[PDB]
Amino acid sequence: APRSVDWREKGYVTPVKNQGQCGASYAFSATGALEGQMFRKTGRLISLSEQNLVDCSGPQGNEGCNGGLMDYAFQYVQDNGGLDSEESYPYEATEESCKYNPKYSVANDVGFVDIPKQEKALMKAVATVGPISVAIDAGHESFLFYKEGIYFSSDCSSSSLNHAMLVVGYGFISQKYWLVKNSWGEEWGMGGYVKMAKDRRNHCGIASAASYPTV
Amino acid sequence: APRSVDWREKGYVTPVKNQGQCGASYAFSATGALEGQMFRKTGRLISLSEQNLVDCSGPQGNEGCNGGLMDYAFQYVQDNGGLDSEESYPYEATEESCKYNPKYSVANDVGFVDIPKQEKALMKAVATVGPISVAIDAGHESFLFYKEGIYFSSDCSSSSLNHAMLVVGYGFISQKYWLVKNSWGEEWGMGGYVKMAKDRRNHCGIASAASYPTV
Amino acid sequence: APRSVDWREKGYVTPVKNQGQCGASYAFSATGALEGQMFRKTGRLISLSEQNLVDCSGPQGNEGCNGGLMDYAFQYVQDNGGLDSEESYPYEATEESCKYNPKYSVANDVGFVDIPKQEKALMKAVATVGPISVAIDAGHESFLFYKEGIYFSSDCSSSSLNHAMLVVGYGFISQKYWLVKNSWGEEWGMGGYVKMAKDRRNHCGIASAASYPTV
Amino acid sequence: APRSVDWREKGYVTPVKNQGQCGASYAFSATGALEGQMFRKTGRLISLSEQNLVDCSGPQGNEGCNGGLMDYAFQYVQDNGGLDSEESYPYEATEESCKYNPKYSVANDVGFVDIPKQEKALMKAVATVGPISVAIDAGHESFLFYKEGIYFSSDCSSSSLNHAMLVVGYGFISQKYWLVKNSWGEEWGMGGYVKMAKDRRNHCGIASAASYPTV
Repeated sequence: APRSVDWREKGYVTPVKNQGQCGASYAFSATGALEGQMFRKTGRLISLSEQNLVDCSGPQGNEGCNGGLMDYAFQYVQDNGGLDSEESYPYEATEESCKYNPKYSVANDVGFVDIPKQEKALMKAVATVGPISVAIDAGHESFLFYKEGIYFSSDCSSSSLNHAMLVVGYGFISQKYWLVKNSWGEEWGMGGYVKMAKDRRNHCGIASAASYPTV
Repeated sequence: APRSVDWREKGYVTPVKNQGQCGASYAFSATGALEGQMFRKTGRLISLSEQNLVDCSGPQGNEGCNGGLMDYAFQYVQDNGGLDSEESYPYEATEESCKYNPKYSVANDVGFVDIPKQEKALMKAVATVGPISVAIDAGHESFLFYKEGIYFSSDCSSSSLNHAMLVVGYGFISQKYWLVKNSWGEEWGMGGYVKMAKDRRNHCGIASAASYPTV
Repeated sequence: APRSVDWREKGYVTPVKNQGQCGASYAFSATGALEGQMFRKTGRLISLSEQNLVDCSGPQGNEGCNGGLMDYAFQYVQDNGGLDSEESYPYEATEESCKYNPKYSVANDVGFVDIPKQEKALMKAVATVGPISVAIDAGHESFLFYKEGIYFSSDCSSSSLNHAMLVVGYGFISQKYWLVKNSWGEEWGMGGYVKMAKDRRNHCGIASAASYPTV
Repeated sequence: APRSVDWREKGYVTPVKNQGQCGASYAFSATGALEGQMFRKTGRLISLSEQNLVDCSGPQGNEGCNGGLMDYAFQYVQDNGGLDSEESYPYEATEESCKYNPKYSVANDVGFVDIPKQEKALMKAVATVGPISVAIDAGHESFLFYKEGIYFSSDCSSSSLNHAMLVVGYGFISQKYWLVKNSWGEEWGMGGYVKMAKDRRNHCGIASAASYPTV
């Protein structure tokens, strides 16, 4: 297996987005994972609509700007038979009424897979599938002010997860890390990304809510 | 497949326990699931120690009386090679130092299975495996005062789960429900149990965090 | 959700006390709430020491007979690891040096919850938790001479609070009221209690500073 | 985390205002906090109307020029669906009839968060959110005549608060302080600001009534 993986280098990952003041990280994690799997299938990277998920995936269990689950987003896309492009259904950072239009659908899914709750299994998934949706404890100031290097907080919870993200790879330093895409804009962290401690007892719960869509 | 299932009738379920003021429902859900699977293997129902999990499963990610995940409890039992009986390691409803004694272990596990996030899948699991660990949104006054009949709240979340429980069966009235064991003592609800609305859009998130141990 | 609640009927509430000419209602409100939550936990109602709080909770922010906050009292008990019984540390209605003795501690707390500033939220807490610490505008002659019925003053402030009390329930007339324990002796009001107007625009600020301890 | 924070440097803070002889510091504190969070969302700093709050937030519990709570002000903006600009609804320093015009609304809020009563929690909120509404004991001559340096008064109360303000940052001297915006004009204190002793047992109650709006 590769010692280093970075799906950004292969065209699987859209630029970093910004959820603003709307608590819809689940939507950004879901579009990120779908973007990767759609690229794997078609060879075209097309940015997908988080607003479509915020406005429309309530029946599947999501709650607009008050949270949700990536798997519920994947289920919505399955149930709905599609998901609009970011371009066609841009992000407003507030819960609005569903305005899905099937003419502008550019993605689908048939199901989704939940990865077992081990960093060994997450690593396999990242190496062999593409970018993987995850949730972590992002509540600590140390995370909020993360700038560079490998993030480790002694106070990070693995049980109380509170923020969805997208693992786009992993590597090691000249000591291992996950390469993780956030949704707080390109200015936060390392161009919008964070290297999180890997194989240090499931630090911040990185491996505990991991999944991906099948397309 | 059976239209009605109640694992209490087969000897799989210990009497209702009471977690008191300690937020360790994850531990009660986990012992309940292990109690069922140990019975399935050995033909002996033995009550298991929640305190053992509260005190000892921090390395696996649990947080004493401040929450945890059933799967982390199952992982602890696997890593540890056992779990003490309730009788040997009684419940104190506060986080204490680990006092595990291997002499008094009466349970083990080899791993655990996470069930896909569908009520169809949960029903199959309940019918074919035994009692199943779940988490729900229990944070509504209506749930706290539930007495009888099939519980349904219009305000129940499927995304924000906050209370671990144990599904011990399902059925229908003369209209379907899950039969769910709580850990708030035998006085609450129907002898400590609640019938929760089944096949009504994954009500309260009943199917969203379901799993069981393999023994 | 019950239409009438009275925690006195369930053993949660000690007899009415009398703060005398010492301005320590915060201490009586705090011991009242802790008495309730300790009973919920242990099934034993034991009167707690206001003098302990008046003499010892200065570091947490209280000011003896010149005022304080219930939350500061809860914080003191948490920091201190205990609170003496009323019997061991009797009330003297004047500030003196701290004489806490851990041998005579009969209570503890792990933290405290501040309730949102709405009568809806307060009602839920009274129904589901136990007696709740509150502060009101009690600075009107009509309140001093309250004898019976539902108290309502057209000049009552919802913002400027000046007297701490304990909500021990709520009800309605054959019209709604909060049942509130004062600390002015059993001769004042209805055996030391007042029925205060409920769901009349947060009358006298009863929902504006409500909290309870976790034990 | 940053050792020094000053939100004035980032555009979150309007110039110092002057409440004059109207007891509406709650309104100035609330507009300050909303000004910051609206900037955080939109990138535009627009001065908001205190007079709008003085005249119109009575139903939520405020008392015009005789006091109120910032949370009641936030609740009004939520209930009302907006708040007028300072330019459109200028400050008169007396209680008048509500003249809200929705055409001139420039702000909204979805809710508000009450911060735990600890300086640790306040610091985190200032670092990670923006300017925070607070109330302090300002009723001492030493405060009225504060000119420069770190304010510490031996007789300050942490319990009896009597003046709302806005924490816009914190720092340390070559010894820690909160940077606090007042509403007594730019000639008072340090250009209308005071450095208040930080991490000295919640001096003057600065962490006791802290909150901010979500927009």
